Amino acid sequence: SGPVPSRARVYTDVNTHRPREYWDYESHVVEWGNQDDYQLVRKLGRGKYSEVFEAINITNNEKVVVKILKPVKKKKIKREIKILENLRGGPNIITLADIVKDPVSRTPALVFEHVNNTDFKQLYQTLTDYDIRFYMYEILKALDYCHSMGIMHRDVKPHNVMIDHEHRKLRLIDWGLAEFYHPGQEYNVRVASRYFKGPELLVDYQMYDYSLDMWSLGCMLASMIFRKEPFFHGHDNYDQLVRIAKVLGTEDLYDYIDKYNIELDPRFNDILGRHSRKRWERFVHSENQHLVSPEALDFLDKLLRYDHQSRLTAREAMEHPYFYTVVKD
Ligand SMILES: COc1ccc(/N=C/c2c(O)ccc3c2oc2cc(Cl)c(O)c(Cl)c23)cc1
Repeated sequence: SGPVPSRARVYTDVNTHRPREYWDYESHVVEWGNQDDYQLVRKLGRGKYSEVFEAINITNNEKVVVKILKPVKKKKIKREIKILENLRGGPNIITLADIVKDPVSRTPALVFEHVNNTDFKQLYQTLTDYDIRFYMYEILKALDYCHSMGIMHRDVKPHNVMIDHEHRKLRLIDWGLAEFYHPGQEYNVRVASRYFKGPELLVDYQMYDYSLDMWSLGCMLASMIFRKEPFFHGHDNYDQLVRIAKVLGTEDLYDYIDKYNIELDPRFNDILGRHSRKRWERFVHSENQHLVSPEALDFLDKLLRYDHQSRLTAREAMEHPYFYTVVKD
């Protein structure tokens, strides 16, 4: 009775071999800077958990980004800080430069390196086939790094990938939903943005792992090579799974939930239907064919699999022939 357990197939026990303080973020003691070192310039955005500003370090005229955390969840605050410090210096991980106490909100304000980002809505319309492969490889470097450090991002999406296209620089940002992977642990399924939620989240399977990020990455790849953003455009979390099933088919979906002894929410009875798997060539047309190759479709197919245990890992993905044409380092 109940779901079948699952474990990551890589980096499974990295945290249990760590000192407790590495992953015990509740015990972390924050070292504070001087908030008056930074002057806010303009607000860049606001979400449920933070407000983000362009700012200047007034001690050396340096551009920085300041993320003022909202006082909603406090252990979520220590979690993000500890993860950012643990991952600092890793390939294409945003660098946390300082932590100050904002005088107005009385909450932590995170100071990050600045990236000359262009909005993905404008940038993805300009990317060549080579650019897509290049930036995909850069994202994979960041994902393999954090996974190898025992951390899943859980909010991979174009909005959380800052790209300075003039300088071909990429940073993975917003670690507010990131979590330490502990084998056998049941996690909250209310993570990631709707269009990038893995099937495991949508069927309410809690014992997921780093492979969630690889589904989200596959969703990004599909939107880039097919020029369709987002690729799976659900109107809610239930319709999101139906949209996936209209592409991947319902037979493999039922095989997936049967393998883990998962029972679908009965509200899917009236909306899921019966769908064959579609060949990826259905989504190729004159406006995206220059972005599609046999290698791209083979890669995408190995990311967008219902069974989280069957997806390519970040390291395996970097070995894929899709990246043979990319000059590295
Ligand atoms: C011209 O319009 C723009 C130019 C740059 C621009 N840069 C945002 C930016 C950054 O350069 C580094 C880190 C973050 C940024 O936004 C974030 C949000 C969250 Cl939530 C977060 O955790 C992090 Cl680390 C960052 C945003 C708009």
